Amino acid sequence: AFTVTVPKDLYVVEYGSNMTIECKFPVEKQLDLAALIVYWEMEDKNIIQFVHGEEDLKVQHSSYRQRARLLKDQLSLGNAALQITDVKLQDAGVYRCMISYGGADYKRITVKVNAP
Repeated sequence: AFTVTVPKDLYVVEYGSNMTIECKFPVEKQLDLAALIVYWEMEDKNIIQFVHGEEDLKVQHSSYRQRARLLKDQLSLGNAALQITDVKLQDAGVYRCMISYGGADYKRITVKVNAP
């Protein structure tokens, strides 16, 4: 069965530093962009909506604009890493990594932001 794995389910970050949360899914021999769907969220805010090789920055939440990017250099390695810059207190919460690639699964990651 298709399975999504996360090496860490809890991230502790400093105020104002950068953070890259990892989320892995199996890729065998090559990546078919037409069959991959990646979705990142927190609470109910849209962060990443990567549907068949394209992203839509209009549906993205305003709180993560110009601060969030999906590292495409590791999608071929089976790593859909979400990087958020200049972490603020509002970035603390439970993040969900939902991936659809020849199957479906999702995982949770808890992020705690230290006070400045």
